[PDB]
Amino acid sequence: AQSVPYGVSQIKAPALHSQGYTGSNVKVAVIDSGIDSSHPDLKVAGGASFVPSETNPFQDNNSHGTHVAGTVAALNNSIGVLGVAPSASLYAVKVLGADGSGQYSWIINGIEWAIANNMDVINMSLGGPSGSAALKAAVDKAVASGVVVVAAAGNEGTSGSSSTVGYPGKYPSVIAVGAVDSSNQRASFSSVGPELDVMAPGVSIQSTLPGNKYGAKSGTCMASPHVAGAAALILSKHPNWTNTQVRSSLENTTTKLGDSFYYGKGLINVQAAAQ
Ligand SMILES: [Ca+2]
Ligand SMILES: [Ca+2]
Ligand SMILES: [K+]
Repeated sequence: AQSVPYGVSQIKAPALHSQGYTGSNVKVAVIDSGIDSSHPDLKVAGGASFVPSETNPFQDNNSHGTHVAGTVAALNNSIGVLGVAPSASLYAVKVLGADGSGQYSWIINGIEWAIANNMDVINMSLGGPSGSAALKAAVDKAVASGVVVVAAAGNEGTSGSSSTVGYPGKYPSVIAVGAVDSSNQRASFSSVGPELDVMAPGVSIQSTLPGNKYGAKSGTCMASPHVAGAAALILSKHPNWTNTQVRSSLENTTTKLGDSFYYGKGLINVQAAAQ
């Protein structure tokens, strides 16, 4: 039996699926710990490794990248879970090692790969406390080249009156995604600030794990792929739409929650966003 994870339904993804909008022919790059290409519920189209000691992008030694990819594109079948954009062309851009960490050089090389490889959507379920001129340049070029760039806002919670939004999420060109639970409440870990764009489900997210497994994870890292998945859904309907048009539609059609410093524009609604 297939299970539809809460977060899929919450964002109104099945409404587009019923209409035949499933993200077919949209290339989504999961810039992460790799993807387990061996998982029965995933179809990996390609990718590349930027981790010097872990040369195979289709070996997830972490679990992180397989779980992110399952949220985006877990196949519509009789098994496992259901992704947001189940027909999307999934790319494993391995930038993180087995420990879940990576060098800036590795991540930036991964972004650079994604631009050269004509990726429609980048998902970056990662962040750091500090930026770089090279990090900003790679995200900026990706947006200038027509790529939809989506990132996790961070898991830093509240800190006085300051923004706790990490990089690359902090950059204007990037969609920064915060976490809500099933009730539409902001998760206590969810990074806050003026740079917060949108909210998506990020608490106890059921997805694919390596070795034909399924399990839940929590974080803004879980919320991000819901937005990257939603961007793929829009593009399958409106193939002609710019990255700018995709972004404005996602932010302009949200279910409004609390204050923008905590919730940004609110919860994404792909059904309203797809027009
Ligand atoms: Ca499935
Ligand atoms: Ca922003
Ligand atoms: K941003």
